[PDB]
Amino acid sequence: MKIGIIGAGQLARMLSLAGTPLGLEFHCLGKNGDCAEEVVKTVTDIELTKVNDVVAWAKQFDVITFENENISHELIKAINHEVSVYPSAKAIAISQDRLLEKSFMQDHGIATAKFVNIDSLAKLQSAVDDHGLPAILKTRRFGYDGKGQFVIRSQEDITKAWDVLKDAPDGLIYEAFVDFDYEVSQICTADLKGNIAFYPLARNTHKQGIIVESEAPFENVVLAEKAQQIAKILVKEFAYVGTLAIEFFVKGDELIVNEIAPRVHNSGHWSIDGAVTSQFENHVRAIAGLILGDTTSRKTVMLNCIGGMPATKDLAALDRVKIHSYNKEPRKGRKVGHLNLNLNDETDEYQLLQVKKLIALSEEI
Amino acid sequence: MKIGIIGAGQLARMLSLAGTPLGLEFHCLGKNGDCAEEVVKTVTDIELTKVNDVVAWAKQFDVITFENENISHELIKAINHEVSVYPSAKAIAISQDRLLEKSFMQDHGIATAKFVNIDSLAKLQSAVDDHGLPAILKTRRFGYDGKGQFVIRSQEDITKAWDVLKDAPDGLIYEAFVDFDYEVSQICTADLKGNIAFYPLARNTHKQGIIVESEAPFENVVLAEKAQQIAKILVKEFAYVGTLAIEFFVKGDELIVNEIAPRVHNSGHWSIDGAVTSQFENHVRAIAGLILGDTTSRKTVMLNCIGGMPATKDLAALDRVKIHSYNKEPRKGRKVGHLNLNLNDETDEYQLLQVKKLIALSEEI
Ligand SMILES: Nc1ncnc2c1ncn2[C@@H]1O[C@H](COP(=O)(O)OP(=O)(O)O)[C@@H](O)[C@H]1O
Ligand SMILES: Nc1ncnc2c1ncn2[C@@H]1O[C@H](COP(=O)(O)OP(=O)(O)O)[C@@H](O)[C@H]1O
Repeated sequence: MKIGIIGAGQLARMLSLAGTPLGLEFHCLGKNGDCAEEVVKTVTDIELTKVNDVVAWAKQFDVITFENENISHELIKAINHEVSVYPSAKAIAISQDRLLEKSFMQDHGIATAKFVNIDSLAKLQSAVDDHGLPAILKTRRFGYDGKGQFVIRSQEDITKAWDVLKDAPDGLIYEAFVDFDYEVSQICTADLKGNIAFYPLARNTHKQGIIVESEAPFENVVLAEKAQQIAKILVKEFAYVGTLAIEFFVKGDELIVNEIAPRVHNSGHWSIDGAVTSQFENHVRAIAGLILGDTTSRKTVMLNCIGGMPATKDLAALDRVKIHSYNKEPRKGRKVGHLNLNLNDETDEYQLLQVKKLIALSEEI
Repeated sequence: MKIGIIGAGQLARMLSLAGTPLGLEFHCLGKNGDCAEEVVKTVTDIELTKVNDVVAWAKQFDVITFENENISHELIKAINHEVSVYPSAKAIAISQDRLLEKSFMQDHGIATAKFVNIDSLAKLQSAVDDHGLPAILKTRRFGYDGKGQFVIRSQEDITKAWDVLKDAPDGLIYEAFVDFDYEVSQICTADLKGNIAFYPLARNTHKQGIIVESEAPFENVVLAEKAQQIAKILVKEFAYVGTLAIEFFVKGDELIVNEIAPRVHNSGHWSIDGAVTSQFENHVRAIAGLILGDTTSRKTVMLNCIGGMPATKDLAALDRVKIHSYNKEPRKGRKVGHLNLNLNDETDEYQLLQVKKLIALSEEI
């Protein structure tokens, strides 16, 4: 069976690394030199605006998936008409737009931050009057790792935020600042029949809008049950197939949905070395019509390499650390790799302190 | 760093799968369509007899290794003159010839089967007179999985074995039949400085000359210490760098060396899902000048897929089995994949019985 992936980034790279031992053949749509090229059969550079050429490319394979949900859902709708695409176009359209995303949660009694669609300066002032400060003005589409946003701390920032983002295509959205204690994420995989394989919750640490550390399992039976019930709602309403990610705010014993990602997620990279079946192999198993793998997990921490990465010779000296270099070009703010480590004894805690000092010397956010 | 591998088979395929997350770039010498092609950067088809063209190919990369020890050690000697090759040419020359292999063991007080070089029919009769029957006449070079041999059960088989193999290039060798209870293998990795990372012993099961099942760890402190001391001798005498494999016969509490393989070995495929660092990643770490990874292991069984492989849909139903299809063309006697499974509880034993019944329906030896 041949699997086509829209995008040739690190997520497609690790999808192929996990799925290739299953006997599957992988092909990517992307530019030559992208980090997935050396682990996939072919890479084809086609502008996504040429819908007919993308469909003709997709029809060479048995199933299509994607690594970036910001692509046109009409393109996915056109591809899915002739070759199956997972997950669905409905999951893309709702996930790629913050307004539609939070409107969906509200329509299903799922708690999120207070949000208002922003289409004028007066609409922004009314949202600040109703739901207070601090707050954040975000673009509805595109923008990642905090880019394309303006935090409103005072009344003077209202007109400044509007001036920057007023002409952003596809609109803006107001978000009230959430009083939360910490952040967790729920990652799961749904097969063709709707069966869901759940991973334990992962507590995630952000640094300037980017995720830098993820630790699993996060033990909380109350929060885990509510997160799974939220995931079951999304899987059913989306007719979802593949790996799904939901990021939460935690305030007390109550969960607040931040955003969802209809794909394998950064907060699940721990599962490569922490679970019997990683989020990547199970996403591959899901879209290929296979039964999902067992997801029994052990305590492990993931550390992101942003901007730069410690020397492989320095990382290899900590012989328990599992190295996952993406072979990407180093650039400030860019995710170039991550590091996993099972935490069992004090030797694990010792190597964990040394690898964090290495990251601090190479990290550029 | 760029790593060149002579050969593009399943061993090179899994070397690249294990080393690519380390940030390393892999290139193979082999035919297009070999199963390592889709996971390596490039594959180049060069006849190994064209020594100058192979050296020019190898000089594009930072270090060279190989997956088949039956290649010319003079070729490796020529390549190593201009770009480092691991393991050494001395390890190749001794391992690739059964006579030189057993003569080496005898020169270091290492027990093997009784062996005599065979260069005439009278020499074979004298070996049978001295060391009895049953016995096996083998080619010194080439021939694998039992091919190119003739078992001598009676006096009538002496002239029959000689007639078949007399004109075999590079000679023949007599071997006395070993009275052994079972078979184990010792796999280890030596870095550039001579440090050895040891894996636990693996008990291996053969079926008609081919290995079909490997289980680790095999608990025997007495046999394990002797196997490690034998490995240390080979690593030092060979100036060895990389993963090394030694297969033993076991009769009581004493080890009898069967053969050695200067490479990653079939009896170590369990380490992909059983060890913190598999034999493949550690072979890559060794030749790349990196510090080896921790080799803490858990109980796991490997089952070989020979001739055919069970349907991926059938294998995926046993969600704890780790699937390793080589994406090779099915043919009687050919290794097309293997399956690993951690053994912890009775659910593991249950899925183990079901996967063995699947293999019996697809296996063709
Ligand atoms: N409404 C909010 N209230 C408080 N913090 C927020 C809010 N929205 C985002 N954040 C912060 O930003 C991080 C996530 O950024 P996000 O909005 O997901 O960026 P993007 O969606 O562009 O990837 C979170 O870890 C959180 O700390
Ligand atoms: N001298 C011997 N005595 C008993 N059994 C042997 C002997 N040599 C090989 N065998 C059998 O053959 C198997 C290994 O085959 P081998 O000789 O290694 O083939 P090749 O070297 O061509 O791969 C072993 O599992 C063992 O059962």
